[PDB]
Amino acid sequence: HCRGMAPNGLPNHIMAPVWKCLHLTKDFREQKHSYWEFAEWIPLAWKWHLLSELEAAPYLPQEEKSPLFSVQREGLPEDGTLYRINRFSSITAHPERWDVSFFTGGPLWALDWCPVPEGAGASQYVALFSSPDMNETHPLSQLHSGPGLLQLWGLGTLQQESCPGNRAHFVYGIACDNGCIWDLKFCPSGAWELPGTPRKAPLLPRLGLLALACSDGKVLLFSLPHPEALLAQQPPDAVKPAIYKVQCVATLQVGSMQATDPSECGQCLSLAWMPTRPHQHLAAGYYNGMVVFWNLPTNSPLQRIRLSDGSLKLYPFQCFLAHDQAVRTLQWCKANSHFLVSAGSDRKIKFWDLRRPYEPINSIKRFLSTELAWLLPYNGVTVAQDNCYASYGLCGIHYIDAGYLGFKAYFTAPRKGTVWSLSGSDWLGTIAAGDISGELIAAILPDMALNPINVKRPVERRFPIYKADLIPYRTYTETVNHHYLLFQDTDLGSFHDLLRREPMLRMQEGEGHSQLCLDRLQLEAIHKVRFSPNLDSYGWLVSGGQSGLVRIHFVRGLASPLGHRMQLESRAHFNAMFQ
Amino acid sequence: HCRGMAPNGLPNHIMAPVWKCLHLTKDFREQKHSYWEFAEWIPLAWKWHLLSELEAAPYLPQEEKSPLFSVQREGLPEDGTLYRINRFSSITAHPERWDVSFFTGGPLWALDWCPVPEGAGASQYVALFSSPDMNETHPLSQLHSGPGLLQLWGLGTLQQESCPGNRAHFVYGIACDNGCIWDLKFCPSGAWELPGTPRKAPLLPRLGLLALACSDGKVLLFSLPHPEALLAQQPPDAVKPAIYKVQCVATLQVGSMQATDPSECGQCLSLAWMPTRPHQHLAAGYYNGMVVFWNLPTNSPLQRIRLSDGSLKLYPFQCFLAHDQAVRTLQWCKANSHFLVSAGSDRKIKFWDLRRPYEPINSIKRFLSTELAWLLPYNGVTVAQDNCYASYGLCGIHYIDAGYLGFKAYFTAPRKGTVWSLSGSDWLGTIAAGDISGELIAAILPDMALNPINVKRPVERRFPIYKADLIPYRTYTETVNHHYLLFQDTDLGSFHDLLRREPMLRMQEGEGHSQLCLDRLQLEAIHKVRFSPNLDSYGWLVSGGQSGLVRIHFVRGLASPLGHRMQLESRAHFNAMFQ
Repeated sequence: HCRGMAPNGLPNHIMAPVWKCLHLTKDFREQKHSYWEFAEWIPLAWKWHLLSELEAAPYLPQEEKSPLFSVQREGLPEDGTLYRINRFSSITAHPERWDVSFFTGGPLWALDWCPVPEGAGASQYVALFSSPDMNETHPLSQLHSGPGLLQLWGLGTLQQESCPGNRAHFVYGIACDNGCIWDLKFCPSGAWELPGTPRKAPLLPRLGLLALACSDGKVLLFSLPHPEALLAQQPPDAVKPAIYKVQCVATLQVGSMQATDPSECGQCLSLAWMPTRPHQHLAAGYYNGMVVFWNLPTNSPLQRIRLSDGSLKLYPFQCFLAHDQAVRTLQWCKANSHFLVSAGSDRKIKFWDLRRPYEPINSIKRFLSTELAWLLPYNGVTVAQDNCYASYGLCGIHYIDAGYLGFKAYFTAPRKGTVWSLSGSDWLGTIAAGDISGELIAAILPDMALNPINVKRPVERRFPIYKADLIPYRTYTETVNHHYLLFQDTDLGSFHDLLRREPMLRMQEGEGHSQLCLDRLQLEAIHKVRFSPNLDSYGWLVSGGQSGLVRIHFVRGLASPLGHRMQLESRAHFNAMFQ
Repeated sequence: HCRGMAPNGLPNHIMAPVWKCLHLTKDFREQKHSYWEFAEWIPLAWKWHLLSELEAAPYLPQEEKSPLFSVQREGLPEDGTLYRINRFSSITAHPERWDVSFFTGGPLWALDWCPVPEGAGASQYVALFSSPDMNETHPLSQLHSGPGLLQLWGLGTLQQESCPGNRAHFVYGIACDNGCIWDLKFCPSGAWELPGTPRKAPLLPRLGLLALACSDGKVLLFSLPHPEALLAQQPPDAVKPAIYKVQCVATLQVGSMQATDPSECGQCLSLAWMPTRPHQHLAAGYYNGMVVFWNLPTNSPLQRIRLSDGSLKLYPFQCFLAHDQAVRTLQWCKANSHFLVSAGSDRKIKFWDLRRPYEPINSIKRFLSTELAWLLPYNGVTVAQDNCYASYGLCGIHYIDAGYLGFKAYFTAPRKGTVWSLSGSDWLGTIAAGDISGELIAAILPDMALNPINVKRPVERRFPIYKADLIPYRTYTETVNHHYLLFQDTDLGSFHDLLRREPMLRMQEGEGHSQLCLDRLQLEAIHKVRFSPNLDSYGWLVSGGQSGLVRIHFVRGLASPLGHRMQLESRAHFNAMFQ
């Protein structure tokens, strides 16, 4: 037991699970991540054909300039100006709070951080996809296969010595000829190597491995080069946007050798890498309700064949019909990779045992669900939710035990709108969520080893990061000609007097009372949210949505002595090992 | 300097030499080993006549069953069952700690790993000799010439997936007429080829080249076939403990054409292969104190002649009287093969320059020296010692600079008993040592380019791998009838709490306090130790001695991210080279 106030102004019993999560994650990654995997799949610079503007012009997301926006920061003077920034361009970080906003030219629909290995102190990058058009929308049952652009954005190193005056740099983009990308998952560890690694001139040092869940119904696997390694090969007369057309390492698809009929699987809707070394398997959820596994190292002539360009086509080794409808989500269990969870548009969650796929461990019928988080330390899964079937006022975010403990679902955050995304930081045991109301919240989970019904009130464990509002000033032009975005950002510096601070009141006046908006584009809506997976920057969070603006925030109040020590202790071992 | 603790629980400054040694060895082997040598000396199956069990029995070691023993492991509740296993029987690997034990039928007196090319991932073997009798002992002055058996033991492949449930398999042995064997060395590189190599029916894919220091005063040079090719040639009805009468590739002896007088050199006592490409020279130490060199490719009719069976006889090209008494050890410099070091029963370590053999580079007088190790990165030599002349309590293991740096001898490990054998791992930068006291000790050397007196307490840099004891429930039978061997192993997985864990507190009574046994067989004495020279399995170690039991260990705490990184990069390159 513990009592009194933590240095950040939360009670110690609210912080104590967070500190426990650091040790469990540090211990886990030492055991079950690795520093190198897939040595065979390093980049080749001659496969990265830089496009001219004439060739690139079809792929660029079509809005050249952001909506007008403004930022108010809690406790600071009111800015009163309106900002508006070009596509592929960024405002500068606020000098004290280091929040950044950058514009991707289209509404964001996938987002993930590159996993830099532990304490390596590297430059930090987010990959993202923003749809070509702000108001185009895609029916699930149809394969789209249009043109679209994967974007990689560099954020600097995000050390305190770097964050004041930081900017997001669009380092390069990959032209994808495979339509919308619905999910991005980097290989969790073992894909990255040092940017100055000595390699023969074509073999650019590898930044990571990125899997793309395409609306074409297939998964593309790219190994990424470091940006400066490209420019060292690239001619210096290049276009300012560094747009590339790129060959896959592999295209993953569902089928068989000589399969005559293209599969009914439809769109690929979700991904998960195997969370443990050697990360050899990838799972994807399809529209037909299947979950499909490709064995990436597979030598076998039955799964692997090489296309005339040299990319691999991989067919799966295992499929099971997990759901009666689209498999909108997957999470793979970190603590034991024989277990998996999936949630589908049939509004069942199903936990799975991959050795015995004929029945789930536990099906729990629920409201329609949009994303799952399965944090390492906890037996259950947290669900983001669509309100369309909820009891009114009881929609929101729910933590659901996998069933052995049998606690009732912990109602961590009531929301009136739908929640489009979750991310759980293993370093924090926090969960953050993006809402169509344009509000971003974070919550600290109670220690789910102990019955959550003993929690006196969940409201003490959550705080808003920001809310977007529209200020007047059913399509994008009918909106942006008549409104600007206001971002209201909280003082994340500490949580003293939290329940009386005005933004925390403002959020509570949104809960239970706020109304769905249906007479405009819902430009405020936040689609994806991601805590940093990296121990360096572990307290950084990135989010964006229907505005196509992407914002980076630092949740300074969860920067803590144990984290800072663990960063430096890990820093020393890295520099003692890799130099 | 670097501060903090590595995740294995050793300080980073203690481990930083161990990590550095991987890079230095890799750069050396890229430049100075080779993929194929002695292309003419491919094994021919018709030279391998399989003995029946009736023919083999005179060559078989006379003990059909091991001494009784038990094995104990730090942190596992004690087993205490008394094992007793037949000649050529292996116990099964411990499912998690992967230690393996098997009985050779006699006391172990020679041992080396088969050198597997970097990245090959091959089956991993030890070739060994074990004396015909547990209690018989041979006078140095005499050419014993009694028959005995060279043994080849396959250890499986030591891949992570293969280590649980592994066993050591006696794949075959060679019936040797030329006396007992005092030393075994493989051709350090370029002998191995793929077991799947297509070759004509008389040829067999070559496992290695092996040279024997016979007590008959001559050196036997064998090319080993891969076992599968023998078993494909062998009739399947034959006895699977296959014992072959093998014709030598070459027989190496001191003399000249028409030299009627048999050489006074007596027994051969130590070998060194030329450590660098093309490995053309083999050096041997002799009882009369000479060091003798054969140029194995030699065409010259003055050095090479072919016997009627087609085996070679080679006379040397150069000799010198290095010592006043038997040359107990040779070590040949890897960094520059002009230099060689030797030790002898006259208890001087002499560093030689083989261009100028009349005067050693340096002669340092010491205690009676039993084996030397010369790790690639370090200028000096580490000496194992008999205690019979030592200043009391100062016996044990010393590292001795070749003299330019001029440091005092680094007293790396005090021992009461005589260290019978020593082995460095160039990959690890660490050394291990077998004692009549029955401990196996391993120790980490500092960066010997810097003054070792800066090491304030070397006890922080060593650990006991195991101790062998006799438990009472002058000859072998009168011993085993009243005692059994207890092997107690440390938890090699990490070095946390090391200086508090009971094996160190026990070992600190082995140092200094331990009263040496002299009144029985010394049945616990460890006569040989060998780290693996192979990048695959580089953290594995083999040991054995008067018990006739081999035991194998994996020093899990020293295998590291750089080891895994390096293994995979070498695996990718090797797979790109051989297909």
